Amino acid sequence: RSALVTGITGQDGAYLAKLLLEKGYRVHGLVARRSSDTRWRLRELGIEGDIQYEDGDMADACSVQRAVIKAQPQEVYNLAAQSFVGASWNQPVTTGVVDGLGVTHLLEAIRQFSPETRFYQASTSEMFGLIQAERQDENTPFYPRSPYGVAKLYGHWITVNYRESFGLHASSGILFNHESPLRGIEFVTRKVTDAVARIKLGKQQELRLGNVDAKRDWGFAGDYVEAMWLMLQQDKADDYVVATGVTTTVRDMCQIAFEHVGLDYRDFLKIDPAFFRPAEVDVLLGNPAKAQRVLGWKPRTSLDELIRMMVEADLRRVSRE
Ligand SMILES: NC(=O)C1=CN([C@@H]2O[C@H](COP(=O)(O)OP(=O)(O)OC[C@@H]3O[C@@H](n4cnc5c(N)ncnc54)[C@H](OP(=O)(O)O)[C@@H]3O)[C@@H](O)[C@H]2O)C=CC1
Ligand SMILES: Nc1nc2c(ncn2[C@@H]2O[C@H](COP(=O)(O)OP(=O)(O)O)[C@@H](O)[C@H]2O)c(=O)[nH]1
Repeated sequence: RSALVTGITGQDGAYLAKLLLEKGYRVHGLVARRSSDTRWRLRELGIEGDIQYEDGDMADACSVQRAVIKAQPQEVYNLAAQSFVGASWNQPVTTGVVDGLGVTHLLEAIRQFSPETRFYQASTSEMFGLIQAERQDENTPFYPRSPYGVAKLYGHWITVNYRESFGLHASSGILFNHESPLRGIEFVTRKVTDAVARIKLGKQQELRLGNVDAKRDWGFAGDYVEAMWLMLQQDKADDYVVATGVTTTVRDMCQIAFEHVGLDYRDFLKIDPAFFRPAEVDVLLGNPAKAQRVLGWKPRTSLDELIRMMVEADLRRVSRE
């Protein structure tokens, strides 16, 4: 029972790897070459030594092919990506190559070497961007609002196309924002909790955010990776929206974070235009009805609980510096 997880050093890769290991999977994690060790998330989950690392890059089709061949995975989870919207306008090509073509690279590796391996594409609610429905489900028309959303949209559709064109068991998980103590510092939730922690510990004096009016459906990565796995356990591949069904403004989330340490965010929050987006996704609100009905998946961790554990995690990290 082998699984190839790209983006294994990322937030989801860590939680998914952990989940896969508990299920007896030999977990192969595709790791891009970095100048320094980037496996802290895997160590945080205590599974860094339980993964068979595959040296490769999503932009290098050959290395992706090689990793698939070496892993002989029954399941492939494509979590590798330039996953930050905030960087997609600066590097729209790498975003498209990695998040879009990278999917094709994996699908091709699968199609040409082991068409039976099940594939999971890490699609995103960002694809709904300018939401065409108050609550977005699998049938809500997509409307990407960033090179990231567009690249992912490509990733989503190419996955669907390979499923439909070759009968590949390829599924696109349209996951809405999910955070955790492993959430990248680039994302608003981790940025906030990290700031709250440093502010609380007197190592920081302010928190600079952009659009605090943006509404996000935030879930726990730990819960979401379960949906990914469940998706690949289905006999027939399909796409599913995975979300909490609850959307919150960055402001309130920010308030939740500071309040958790007895602070008033208003005392440190500073709106900085440098963090505004060229084309904003004002609100995301997912409808995971299909996932609950078919996968039996449902979110367990609420935003409050999520922010709490993140703040706690960052308080521990900051206090250890
Ligand atoms: N988290 C969310 O809220 C949402 C995320 N997603 C998507 O699901 C996936 C997992 O998200 P999450 O864990 O937060 O993402 P992260 O950004 O935390 O981690 C995934 C990344 O993939 C690796 N990666 C990036 N570029 C390449 C490359 N060219 N070749 C190989 N590996 C690469 C990164 O390594 P390195 O760090 O060294 O670059 C890192 O592991 C991503 O595809 C993301 O876009 C979908 C919906 C929502
Ligand atoms: N990353 C980030 N987002 C911010 C910031 N200030 C406000 N936001 C907004 O909060 C939302 C969530 O951003 P992010 O966590 O990056 O996830 P996204 O949903 O993938 O864009 C968006 O609408 C951002 O524009 C900030 O400093 N950083």
